[PDB]
Amino acid sequence: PSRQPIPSEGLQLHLPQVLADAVSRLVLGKFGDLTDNFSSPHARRKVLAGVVMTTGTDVKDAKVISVSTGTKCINGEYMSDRGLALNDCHAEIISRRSLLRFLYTQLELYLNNKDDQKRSIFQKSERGGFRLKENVQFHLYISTSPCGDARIFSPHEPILEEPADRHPNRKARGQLRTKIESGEGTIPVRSNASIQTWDGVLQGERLLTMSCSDKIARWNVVGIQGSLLSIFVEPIYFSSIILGSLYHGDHLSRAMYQRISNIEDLPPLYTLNKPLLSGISNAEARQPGKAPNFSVNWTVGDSAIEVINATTGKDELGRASRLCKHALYCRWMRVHGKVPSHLLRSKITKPNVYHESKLAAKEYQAAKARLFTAFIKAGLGAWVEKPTEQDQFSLT
Amino acid sequence: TPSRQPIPSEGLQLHLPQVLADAVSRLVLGKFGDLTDNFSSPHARRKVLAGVVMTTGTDVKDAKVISVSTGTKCINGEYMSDRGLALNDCHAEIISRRSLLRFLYTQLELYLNNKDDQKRSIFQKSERGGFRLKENVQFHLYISTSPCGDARIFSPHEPILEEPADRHPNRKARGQLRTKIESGEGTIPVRSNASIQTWDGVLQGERLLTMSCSDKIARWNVVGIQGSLLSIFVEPIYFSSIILGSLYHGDHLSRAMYQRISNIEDLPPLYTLNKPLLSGISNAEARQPGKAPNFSVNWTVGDSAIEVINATTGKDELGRASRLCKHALYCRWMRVHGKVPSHLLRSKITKPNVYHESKLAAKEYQAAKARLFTAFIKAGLGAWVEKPTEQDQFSLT
RNA sequence: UUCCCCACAUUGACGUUCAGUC
RNA sequence: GACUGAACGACUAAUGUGGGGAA
Ligand SMILES: O=P(O)(O)O[C@H]1[C@H](OP(=O)(O)O)[C@@H](OP(=O)(O)O)[C@H](OP(=O)(O)O)[C@@H](OP(=O)(O)O)[C@H]1OP(=O)(O)O
Ligand SMILES: O=P(O)(O)O[C@H]1[C@H](OP(=O)(O)O)[C@@H](OP(=O)(O)O)[C@H](OP(=O)(O)O)[C@@H](OP(=O)(O)O)[C@H]1OP(=O)(O)O
Ligand SMILES: [Zn+2]
Ligand SMILES: [Zn+2]
Repeated sequence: PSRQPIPSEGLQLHLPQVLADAVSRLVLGKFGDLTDNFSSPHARRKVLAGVVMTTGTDVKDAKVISVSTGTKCINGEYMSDRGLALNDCHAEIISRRSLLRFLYTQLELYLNNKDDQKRSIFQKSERGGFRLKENVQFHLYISTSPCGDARIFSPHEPILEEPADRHPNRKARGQLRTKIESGEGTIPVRSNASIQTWDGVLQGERLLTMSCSDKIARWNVVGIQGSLLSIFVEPIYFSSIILGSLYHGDHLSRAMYQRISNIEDLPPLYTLNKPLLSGISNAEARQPGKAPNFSVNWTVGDSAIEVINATTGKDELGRASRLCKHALYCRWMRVHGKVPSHLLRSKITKPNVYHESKLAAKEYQAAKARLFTAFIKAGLGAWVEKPTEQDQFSLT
Repeated sequence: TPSRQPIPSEGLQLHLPQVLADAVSRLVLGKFGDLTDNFSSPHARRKVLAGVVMTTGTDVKDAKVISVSTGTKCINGEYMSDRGLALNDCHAEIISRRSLLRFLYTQLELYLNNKDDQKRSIFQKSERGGFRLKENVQFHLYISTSPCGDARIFSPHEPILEEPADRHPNRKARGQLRTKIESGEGTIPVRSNASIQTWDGVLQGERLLTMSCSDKIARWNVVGIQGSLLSIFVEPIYFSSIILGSLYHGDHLSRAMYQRISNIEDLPPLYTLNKPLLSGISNAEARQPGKAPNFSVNWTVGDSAIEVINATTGKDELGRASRLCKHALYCRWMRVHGKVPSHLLRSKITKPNVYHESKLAAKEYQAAKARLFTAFIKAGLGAWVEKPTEQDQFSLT
């Protein structure tokens, strides 16, 4: 009973185990193609993640959208005030950023010519802005349970026998947790007071990054498109979360949504999303050797993968990633001009510095507050953000 | 890196920048060792180390380590003292300056203690009145990392967006005033539309605001390191040098220390915007991530051992007041004020014998303070935050 | 069930050494 | 120098199991 798939909604559109095994095969497969059958230099991974899109029930109408690896976060000294760094390179966190490029691309594809609109996954929304066509779903694959609430208790395979949580009501369950710089495990936020500072970090204060478990729970409320893309499009959710290993149904479902079911007063179109949760039929084996300092990423359409030094947030020659704040902002800005102002979901105008533009997404920003509040009232801690200095930059 | 190179001073150049830096860097750290049974003591665990070195002449070994201190945290708001027994700010460099104040009081006492001792005192009578420094004495500030606040806000693994010298095509003006956040080693900008702190208000739990060291040192580079009370006896003293053991970026530091308020006008006589020598050291400390110790060490030449203060409370572990608190400093000043004949005061002892009122006796210093506050507002850099006026109304014995 | 105490385990940095690539 | 791959040591602050308690 512990390691069994957890169905999603009220009308069931795919077979659970078939999908899980499908997306694990597809992503792990496409990761093979990118690495000349795992023989490549940067093919050594510790954790693998990816996003799969589906257009319909035919499980060969599936497309691998993104593939990524990584287990590390940026060093404190290497934070970039020009937004050129990858602050978090845990596999699944990167696949979401990889997904963002594909969404921007799809927006670009729509506003190119009327003949190309039919090829784009987006369409106009009666409410203003853009929405997905009625049959598009996205699915998250992680080769292992996400760090934090889904993985911290029992980081090892269940021994089945439905070895449910013998102590499900400890204060420590459902707690928000942060990756800590220069230390292992993931730690509660309560016991580590909040509000980070730029200079505080530069001095030696350990950089705190939210756990992947908490980040996805977040994706299950404000959606995966994030603030900037939410100005163009309506909130998008993962339909499924598939784990290639370390699956504990009870733990993952708490961490992914159950713990914030107290959330109220979400803005229109926003909701607490409860995706399909599942392990795969043949769980992945634990990967050999020391864990690599680099984090790989790819998005469908790309000619090559990108290899990032997780320590620094840049590549080997010190170049900014295609996934960093500064690039994503550039894509956003380029599309913002190609989109007519009667077609925006939010018409509030702000200067063109990063933090300020994110603030134009009032509803998304609102949803976030409902989310932070949910965790707090549940006694699960206050969310921890990067120093406010991190997002104060323009496009040169 | 053009970025990691010394910026010579607009003061007196008596030593070579780089020889001097490595000199005071090596001494303070050496003297911090001696105080801690060679770094083996419990209290040798620091995050930040600071110190003051004095020089008497051009020979670069005629130096004396005057003060040594450690600390990265501030008092908790709830724990402030209405009788001035608490140390509101225990940051390494802030603490070094207060210890230096003690060295200043001792040297004044030394002068008016014995006629023979006057030749041993760093002070001399001044023709303009009161006391002034001997014609070659300089003080040098060492900090093991760039001071918190504006001087530290930047990416140390990226080139500088050199401000295009032709009206920022967007908008700019960095250098904004920033405040230490209570229960943290860090800093946040000041609300450009803010409130003012109140005594009963903070004590309940409202944010205590203490200005960042970057903003404090800039203040030292205008009104001097001697503070208000001591300016009644002696003339303004400035650091000739500021040496950094890490996170040194010349253009950033020069900004935070003086360049951002170069718009300063109508300073009183003897007061000026001091532009000291800025420099890093050759073998920089590496960033050591981990907890910042909750305690603050301090020492002043003449002392037998160090004093250790709980930064959160501003007192020591047994709740005894530090030698650096307002009340202690007042005790030293009052001792001197009676030993000094009234024609020799730089301002007339007019006002009553409560702390705040005596600070107002320093008219030229107070004036200097106001021009400084005004420099920051007109520069579009935020308004300075002063503690509620209750902090400073208390008396002695 | 929850917490406490003690013991034993589990899970990103640092240092030492060894092997290679540009 | 940077990156890469194996060994050993020592840190990190949560978390697990057990024994004993407690509500
Ligand atoms: O995918 P991630 O690596 O976790 O990045 C996110 C993302 O920031 P960027 O897209 O700008 O990198 C969030 O932005 P949204 O698009 O979700 O709005 C931002 O959220 P805020 O808007 O709340 O700043 C959050 O940062 P924070 O730590 O401040 O929540 C930050 O995650 P990291 O900073 O942990 O990478
Ligand atoms: O070394 P610091 O901890 O920064 O102390 C200073 C110092 O006060 P004390 O010497 O009495 O401790 C200033 O005094 P002067 O420079 O005038 O001698 C004072 O400024 P004012 O006395 O002019 O108000 C200021 O306090 P404020 O917060 O009011 O600026 C205060 O700084 P802290 O309050 O951070 O100690
Ligand atoms: Zn993770
Ligand atoms: Zn400071």
